[PDB]
Amino acid sequence: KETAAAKFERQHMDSSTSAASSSNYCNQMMKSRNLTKDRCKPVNTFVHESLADVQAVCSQKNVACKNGQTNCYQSYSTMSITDCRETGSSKYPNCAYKTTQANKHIIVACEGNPYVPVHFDASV
Repeated sequence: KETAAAKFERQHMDSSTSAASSSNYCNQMMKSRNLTKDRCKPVNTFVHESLADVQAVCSQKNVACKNGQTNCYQSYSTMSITDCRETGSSKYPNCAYKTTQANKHIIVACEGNPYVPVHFDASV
């Protein structure tokens, strides 16, 4: 039984690589992480930092979420991220993604106890 916290980790964490070097990164990770069942997940972000470092964001800069909520936090520093976005030729079950690597601050929504990231809001 997957919790909100577990789902965030499966969908967004990639501590095992410091960055994505291959144009094929997204294609592989999207499939490995169970993100292409029934439909191709259109957009997804992978974070190349330790789990503890991402969890620490929950006590960082409080910001408004894109939905108007107040339980969003922004990392003080930029972090290693990889953006996966479905291409214009992607067609389920043949999901195709464009891989974009960059250093951005992340914005996550936090909940519970312990207070941890449950949703990936944005990158800036």
